[PDB]
Amino acid sequence: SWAQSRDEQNLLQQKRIWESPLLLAAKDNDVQALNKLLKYEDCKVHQRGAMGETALHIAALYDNLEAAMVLMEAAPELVFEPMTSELYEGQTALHIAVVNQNMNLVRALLARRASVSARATGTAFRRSPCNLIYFGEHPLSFAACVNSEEIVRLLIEHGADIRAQDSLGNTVLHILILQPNKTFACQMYNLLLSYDRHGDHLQPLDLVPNHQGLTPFKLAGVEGNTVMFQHLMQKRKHTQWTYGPLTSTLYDLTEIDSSGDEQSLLELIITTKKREARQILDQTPVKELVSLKWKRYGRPYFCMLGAIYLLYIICFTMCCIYRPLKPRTNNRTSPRDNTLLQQKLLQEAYMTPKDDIRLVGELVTVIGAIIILLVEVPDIFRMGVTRFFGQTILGGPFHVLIITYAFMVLVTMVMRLISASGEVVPMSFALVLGWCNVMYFARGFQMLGPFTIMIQKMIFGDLMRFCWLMAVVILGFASAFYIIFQTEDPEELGHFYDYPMALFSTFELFLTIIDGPANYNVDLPFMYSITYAAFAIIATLLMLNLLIAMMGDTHWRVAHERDELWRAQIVATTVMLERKLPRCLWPRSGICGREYGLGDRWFLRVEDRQDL
Amino acid sequence: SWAQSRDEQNLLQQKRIWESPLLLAAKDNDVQALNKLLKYEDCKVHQRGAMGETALHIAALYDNLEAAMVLMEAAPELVFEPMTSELYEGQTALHIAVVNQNMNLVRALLARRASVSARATGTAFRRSPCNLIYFGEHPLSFAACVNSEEIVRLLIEHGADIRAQDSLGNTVLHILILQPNKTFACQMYNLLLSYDRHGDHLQPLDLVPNHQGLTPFKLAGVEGNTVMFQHLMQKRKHTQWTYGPLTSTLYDLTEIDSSGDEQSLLELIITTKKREARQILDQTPVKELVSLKWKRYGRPYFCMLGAIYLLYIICFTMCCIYRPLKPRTNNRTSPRDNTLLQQKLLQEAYMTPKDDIRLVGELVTVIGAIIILLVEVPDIFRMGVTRFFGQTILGGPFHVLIITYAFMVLVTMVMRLISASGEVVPMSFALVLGWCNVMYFARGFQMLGPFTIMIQKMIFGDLMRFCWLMAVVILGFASAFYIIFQTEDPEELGHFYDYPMALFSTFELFLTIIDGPANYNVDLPFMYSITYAAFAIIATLLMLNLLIAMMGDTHWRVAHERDELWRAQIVATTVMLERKLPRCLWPRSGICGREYGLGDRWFLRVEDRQDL
Ligand SMILES: O=c1ccc(CN2CCN([C@H]3CC[C@@](O)(c4cccc(C(F)(F)F)c4)CC3)CC2)c[nH]1
Ligand SMILES: O=c1ccc(CN2CCN([C@H]3CC[C@@](O)(c4cccc(C(F)(F)F)c4)CC3)CC2)c[nH]1
Ligand SMILES: O=c1ccc(CN2CCN([C@H]3CC[C@@](O)(c4cccc(C(F)(F)F)c4)CC3)CC2)c[nH]1
Ligand SMILES: [Ca+2]
Repeated sequence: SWAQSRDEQNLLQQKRIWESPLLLAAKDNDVQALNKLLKYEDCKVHQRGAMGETALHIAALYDNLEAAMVLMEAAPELVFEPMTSELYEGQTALHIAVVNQNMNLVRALLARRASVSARATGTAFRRSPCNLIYFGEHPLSFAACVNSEEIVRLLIEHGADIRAQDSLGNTVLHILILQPNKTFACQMYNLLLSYDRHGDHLQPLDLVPNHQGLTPFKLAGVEGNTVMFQHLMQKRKHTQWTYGPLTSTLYDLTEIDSSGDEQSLLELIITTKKREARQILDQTPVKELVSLKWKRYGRPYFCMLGAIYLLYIICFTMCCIYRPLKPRTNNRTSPRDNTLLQQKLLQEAYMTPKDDIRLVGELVTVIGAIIILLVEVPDIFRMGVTRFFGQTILGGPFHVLIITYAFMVLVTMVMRLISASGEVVPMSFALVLGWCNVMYFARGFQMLGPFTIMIQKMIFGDLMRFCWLMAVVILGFASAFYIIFQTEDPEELGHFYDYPMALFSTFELFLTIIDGPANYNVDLPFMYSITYAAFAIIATLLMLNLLIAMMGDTHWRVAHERDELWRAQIVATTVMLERKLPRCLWPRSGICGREYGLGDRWFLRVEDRQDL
Repeated sequence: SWAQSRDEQNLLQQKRIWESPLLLAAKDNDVQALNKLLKYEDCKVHQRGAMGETALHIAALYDNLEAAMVLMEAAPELVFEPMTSELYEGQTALHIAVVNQNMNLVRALLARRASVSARATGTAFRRSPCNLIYFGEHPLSFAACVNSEEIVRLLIEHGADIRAQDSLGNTVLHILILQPNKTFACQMYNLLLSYDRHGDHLQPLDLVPNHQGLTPFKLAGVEGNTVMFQHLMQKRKHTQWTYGPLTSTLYDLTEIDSSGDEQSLLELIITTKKREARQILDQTPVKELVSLKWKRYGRPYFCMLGAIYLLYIICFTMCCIYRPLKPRTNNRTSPRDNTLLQQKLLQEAYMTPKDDIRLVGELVTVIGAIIILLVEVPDIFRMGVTRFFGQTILGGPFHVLIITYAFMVLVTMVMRLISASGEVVPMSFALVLGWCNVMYFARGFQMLGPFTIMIQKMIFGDLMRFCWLMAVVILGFASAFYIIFQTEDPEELGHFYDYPMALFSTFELFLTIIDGPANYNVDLPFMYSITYAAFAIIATLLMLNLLIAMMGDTHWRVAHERDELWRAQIVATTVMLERKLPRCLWPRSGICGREYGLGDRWFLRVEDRQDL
């Protein structure tokens, strides 16, 4: 958060140029002074600017062709001297004129034995939202981003190497994927692949990995580059037989499927959270693969885990409602009419000839709680500890919720074995978080799927937009009613005797789920009737109806994210089950190879009407 | 509200022209009669019209070129005689033909030694919504508004002065800012500045103030002239270094910032209430200045005042709920079962070894109530007494609400020191208006900011559209139920015994926050069951559901004013805090001068991708 140090360096650049006389003469076409300043005075050859540059840079930066040519004749050594500051490090004079994208200077600058393999690092060239650009490092890539393809044929002639990575790791092909000018950068991608004379007996320049470990085809998948993803597909598929308006292709599918030992394409589209990245699930190779792996091979394995889970909690609620109880002995009721306990649960009463079935009842549900923690907790020691806060948009808060369920059921084993007294406090949390976690199996069924991803967008966002302003009005008005019934016997209107209940009975009246305090035999204090009518004119006629105004306004301008988030949620179920189920189940989708003269990669086909 | 006197004068103008024969001959091209009427008769040279005009005016008003030329030859003195009425005062014959915007008369009228410095005052030329025009006063400005630029080069040749103000104070440059024809009046603004040969060793004709104290650049800011605000910015900025698609400018910022001793641009955009004026907060110099002064330097100073205020009311509610009480002695209960008081608060009981902490409790909250009135009440003796009713749309009703809070807490000091009896009546107002005034700190946080400016648009407007028709149905039906339970013992159905409660129990049933009167052991009067079912068919199924129909219809057609009013509300917090905080805090945003050869004004920079 110190961009002011970057803002200081730019404004220091002018004042240094205003100081020296020939840098002003390099800023403009003051070529009359360039004949004088080098012939008459001395030693003004190697002084630097504010960010450590030469007069050759400044004439290159403000595209002054006439002044740059005289300075090269004066001392043909300034091309070898790069910039030296920490923002612009190593950036030579060739790099400046190529970004200006229309120069005949590069034919005159490379004529004086200029270098093409200069290392242009620095902090204004690495990928970050602080910069507005990402040009890579090499001048081959500098021409590749501004789309001056006349320069590229002239720069590749003098020894420019294609396969050149950088300090971040990506190649020249990867820079073309990451541009906002998507439309006619695709026409340049045909050129950079075409200047590949030999494959160097290794990977043929389209499969090179970076340090972050991606191919250029996969990198189109993560950043959501839709239009470039189509032209990359054109090398993979090949048509088989055309028959009038009916045609039939055969997609390659060696890289868009999870068959492997490491990352795939369907793994990374779910893992990223870019809004544009989840539109590749609508194009023709990916949609056919995910729907063939879900109408079969995925859905009866999803409802087999459906019915096993529903027969877990029903064998748990039946274990819950039969708690071992007795009458309340040896603790006879000391306060009068203010305690109403009469059970005081058992501790050593699993020796009874009915209770042997309930011993099975805990033994079933506590074996499953071991299996829950041994199927999710080993996914945050192999994976990072922030991925539970990382997949939270798509399929995330249920993985928080199932961990907390099994941690509560293990508490009630600890307390009952040690014979504790307070017992229903975790066991009531272990029965809401059970039955509200069968909510997770609503993403499978359509007509129940855009109604779970809607309420996830609503319990965050809009209701947290309201629960503050709900807990600001009621937190005050409860303190207004608790003053006003200090002068009142709680035998009538017992809604306010303790401030811990007055804060409750205001919240329970704010939603109109109590009637409202009225006795009608005795009178009321006079200030009550005014400040309660000011509550109703806020609570039931302004503040609560403004939910339905916001529920009805949100629910149609996320009605297109709704039906798309369900499609991305069906894939996070698809990739997760294939990774955890073994290999006898889930045969790999598609027809295999090494039988029909194709190779070892396994294919898929799709056919469609051309529509003429 | 007497436009009929203005309507009378226009219709009197025709009948006077119908009377005299040569004014009809001036109304048309009756030039045959003009050869006769001046040669044959006498003395018809100086008679006036209804609004005091000559025959030269009438031939100029209906653009009759032939009749105007003969009348100038007859007596070359009529050009010096202006109009003389109270509507059209001093308006000479040159002024009429210039408004018609296409005349060669002005070359023939200025040929006879016409004056250019005529003072055209009057009540139809000053800026008001009664007029439909605002032309200024000088004929240089008359040509400047109708955009006849061929006249302007011909009128400036004969001695027209540019720097000429009027009775309101504004200049010729200011008239071009206030036109509805915004698009190609900008192309005329280049001409009027270009005829400035010398700067007169003073301000160079672009910084002149009026009597209301504005520059032409600021006057574009107040009236919301968006397209003219762009071309005015073009003289202030100057580019620094262009680098491919990345460019980097340096805005001037000596006039769009509150650094001074008086008004600035950001002061006046909030103060005006013009709907178009709050769109200048989206253009590139103003948005970058307000967001840099809010991500830093403004937001932790806004939440430092956040947490200090929340630890004020919690140290006040804790002071509230511990009121000094006792049992109700010496006033034993005289009415039976109709009074239920048993406390009767203390008056001289701050001498007790627990109560010394609560003496700190009042002493904290009553020092702050002095500080509230000594930080807001001196903003309506220096400023006007109508600005609390003047900033009410943007950041206004909270400044009403914080004054009323501190005035109520000072009441409960007066009553407790004088040992009064009625005590909870202002102290309950001092606890709703406390906790509902921490609502004011919801404009700072996004996702809580379009939900406070929404409810301000709703407690006014739509709920005052409904609270009348709510208090017309219930005011009658309560009088219908209070008749019908005159014949009823209040021991059962005690919802109606006094008309002050029947008016309450109808309002509390109109929102369905009581059940509804039913006993079901004894019967009811028969007319009750009909006229109460006619209440429910209005109160819960027609009249109250029509809120949600209006809440759901308002909340999407102010959904663009919603997210814009929040941006203007963040600026009224920004300008206000910088004006009241001292100078060691809030350093002025941007890089300073007198170090880099620029001057003494302090600059800002911004850079953006050109997008080619
Ligand atoms: O004392 C209590 C009683 C009940 C609780 C229950 N929690 C835990 C779970 N959440 C509820 C709310 C709605 C629920 O469908 C849900 C949770 C998370 C995500 C979703 C989603 F919308 F994504 F499906 C739904 C379950 C129970 C919130 C309160 C806590 N503490
Ligand atoms: O090109 C266009 C674009 C937009 C349009 C008009 N919209 C905008 C309004 N929409 C909906 C918005 C919400 C709406 O259900 C609703 C109104 C009031 C109350 C509710 C409820 F209370 F039920 F939530 C819903 C009406 C129209 C329909 C299309 C026409 N033509
Ligand atoms: O006896 C009583 C008891 C309580 C009251 C409360 N008033 C005073 C303050 N306003 C309420 C309504 C909603 C509230 O957020 C608000 C007020 C003003 C402006 C806004 C805004 F929308 F601008 F934030 C909100 C505060 C309490 C109206 C009624 C009056 N009289
Ligand atoms: Ca109800």
